[PDB]
Amino acid sequence: ARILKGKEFHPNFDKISFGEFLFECCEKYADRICQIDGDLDKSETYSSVKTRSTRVALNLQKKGITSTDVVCFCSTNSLDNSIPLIASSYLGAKVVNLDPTLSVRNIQHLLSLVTPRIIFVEEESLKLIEKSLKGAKLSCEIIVFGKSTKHGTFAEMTLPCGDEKAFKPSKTDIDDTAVMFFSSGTTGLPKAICHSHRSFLQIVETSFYCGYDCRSILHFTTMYWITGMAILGRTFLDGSTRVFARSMEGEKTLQMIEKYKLTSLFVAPIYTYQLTNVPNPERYDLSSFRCLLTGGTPMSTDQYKKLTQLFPKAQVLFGYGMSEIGLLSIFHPEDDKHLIDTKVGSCGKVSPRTLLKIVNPDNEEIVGPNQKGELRVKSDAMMTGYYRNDSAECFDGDGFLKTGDIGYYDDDGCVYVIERIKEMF
Ligand SMILES: [Cl-]
Repeated sequence: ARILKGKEFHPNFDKISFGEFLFECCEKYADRICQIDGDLDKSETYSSVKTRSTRVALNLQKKGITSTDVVCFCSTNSLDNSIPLIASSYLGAKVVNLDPTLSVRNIQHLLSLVTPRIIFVEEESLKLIEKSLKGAKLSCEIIVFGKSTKHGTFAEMTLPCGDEKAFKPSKTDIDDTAVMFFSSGTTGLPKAICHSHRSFLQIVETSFYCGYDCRSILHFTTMYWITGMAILGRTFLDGSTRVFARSMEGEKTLQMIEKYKLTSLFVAPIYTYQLTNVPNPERYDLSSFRCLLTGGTPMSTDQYKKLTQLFPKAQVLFGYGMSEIGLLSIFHPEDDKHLIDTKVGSCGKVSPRTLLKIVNPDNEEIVGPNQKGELRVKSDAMMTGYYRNDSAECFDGDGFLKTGDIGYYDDDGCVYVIERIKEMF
């Protein structure tokens, strides 16, 4: 019986705000490509992103936004959707994303949790947001990504004014909340998961030391999901390029890998079947591709194998994580290269600077390998708590996060998740 412990690293982003992080990354990697819209074939540099976000921030400041405010976003991925998020982060404000595919009743509840001062919304989700605010009986400024007479527009927020040259992100308390997500326990309604500047930056930094290639990474998930936000943070960290597309299609994804020379892609297992059913894949030059990132539901060994055949120069990395703490287990590309072709279907090994234990609930004691129990985890990437609710029971007597998952580990420390505990809040 032991506690699995990931490899050490020296944190470099543990003394600053998330806004200062993003700002510094922009300066460092100014001439590199920050983001590419795979659908429209448009791109933008870190330099340009810095300019537009600085202008949005200065305007947000004039509207009275400070670090205590929550700024909300409801939009699919575009070249604009992250700009006001970055801008809001410069001011130390709390940022949170809503899923445009959620019902009015679900959005209403989410808004009631975080009661935002401003919400940026895509044109397609404007009625949804208007209806939800009306239902929740909440007042909130709406700013549209597009045209509006009734509400303000994103284009207005990018209007240059003020001392752009002198602007610096606000000094703030790095243990204050920087980013929020929403819980999904097996019972009870969602709650607002709070990450501090420190905790979120450790989600990002821990993912970097997992060692996987992100130089040019494609994804489809919106910023509602931890993966969306974590990928953005991770690409900023070393001046890599984030690529997005609205919908996953097999053919178009292979075309994008060829067209942009992608090194990586994140997507849930079930969509990978669209890749493996593309006929005559050899007609695409996929030689740039190094890493298919996946997880969240189980992947069959045959599909796993088919994927390695489709991408012969790549590794397939199936990981495990959650909104409350980021990435928890995954195989290191080089250090675990041998096991990546052997030990399917595990979730990999524990991530750097992370502790993972399996606990027998009755008796409440940690167990050895090949003994199933409740997965519990602990690291500096852990959420600080809920925004207005009580996360006390999410953590055990030793301060470990209860994942709500049942699993076990190997003699070689490979992790296996098998099921969720029923009716856990
Ligand atoms: Cl809450």
